[PDB]
Amino acid sequence: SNPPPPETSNPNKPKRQTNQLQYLLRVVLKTLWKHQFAWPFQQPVDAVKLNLPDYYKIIKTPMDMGTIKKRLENNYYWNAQECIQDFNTMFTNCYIYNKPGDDIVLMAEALEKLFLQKINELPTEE
Ligand SMILES: CN1C[C@@H](c2ccc(S(=O)(=O)N3CCCCC3)cc2)CC1=O
Repeated sequence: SNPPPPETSNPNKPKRQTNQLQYLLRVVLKTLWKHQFAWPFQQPVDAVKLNLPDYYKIIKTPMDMGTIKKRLENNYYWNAQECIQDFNTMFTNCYIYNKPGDDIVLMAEALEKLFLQKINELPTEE
């Protein structure tokens, strides 16, 4: 079976609004979400529907952009680095589970190159 998705809200986790987190939602996530390669990454890997029975035997820290989007919308993150770490987990999982040269890996690599450009332009904390 699929595991439960990663937590996207938590009543005990403190909250704040920052210009860097707003940039991650309004610029970084927005750009990646609408990219033509985004769709396999817009929700948790459904190993049942995709017929990937070993996926969660190999990947123990799943992550996807649907989860990241909810975390940003729900004010789950305290700082930008927590969000950046989640994007990197998503990319790394893809590179670990799949083989170099697979189309899904090429898609992830393209999304990551775009992501790193946008993070290079992260605004300073106000
Ligand atoms: C992040 N993920 C998602 C999982 C997934 C696998 C295959 C398909 S696919 O067969 O639809 N297709 C493959 C070729 C490139 C476009 C998508 C979708 C999702 C695997 C993975 O590491």
